[PDB]
Amino acid sequence: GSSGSSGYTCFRCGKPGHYIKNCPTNGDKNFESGPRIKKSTGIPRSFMMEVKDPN
Ligand SMILES: [Zn+2]
Repeated sequence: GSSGSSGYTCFRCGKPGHYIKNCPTNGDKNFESGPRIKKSTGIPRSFMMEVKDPN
């Protein structure tokens, strides 16, 4: 879980607006997973990298 961009997000399905306790998927057998089917393209860190070098 990340802390900053957004206060918090449903740790159940991974969708904002509601909490794991108020998550809809709860009352469902077949639901989607995470944000999308795609997890990553092929990079370690694109933005997560905040490292800076003056030289
Ligand atoms: Zn949810």
